[PDB]
Amino acid sequence: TAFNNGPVCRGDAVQLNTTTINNALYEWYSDAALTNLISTQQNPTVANITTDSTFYLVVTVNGCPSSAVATTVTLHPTPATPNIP
Amino acid sequence: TAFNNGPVCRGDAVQLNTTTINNALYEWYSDAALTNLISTQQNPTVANITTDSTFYLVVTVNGCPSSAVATTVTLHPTPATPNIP
Repeated sequence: TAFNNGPVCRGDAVQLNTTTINNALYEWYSDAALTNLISTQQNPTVANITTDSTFYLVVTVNGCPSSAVATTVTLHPTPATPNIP
Repeated sequence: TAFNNGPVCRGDAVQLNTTTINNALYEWYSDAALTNLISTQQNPTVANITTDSTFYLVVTVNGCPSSAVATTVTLHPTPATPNIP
């Protein structure tokens, strides 16, 4: 399974998280097609999330890769322009 | 078994806790039906507890899941409006 941090500010970074499995290989992808690898860390951080986006996790254990797990990173609604004289 | 932190302020977060079991899988759910998974960490933190709420823990060891354990997070009674001239 995979989890994100809560909704993120437009210029901030999101730490992605998953379950620790002994001697597992983790692969995080930027796309459903699983062609663009971002990271192999268990808990990678993805910078500059300026839009809602998804990440896909594949975990390989014993030489047997899992299906991909999608997570969605939400962006926090932009605050209103302040009131000045 | 599962434990919470003490009563929490309305906008704060609560760390939930359980017993360490070697190579156990932990699953925390937001509901009794066990359909909405929140986290797989041993000691996850749940943000924005604005109301009394419960969490359910299921632990799987040796491929054998436990029954769910409920915990209740209490919210600290809101302080009174200050006295001003």
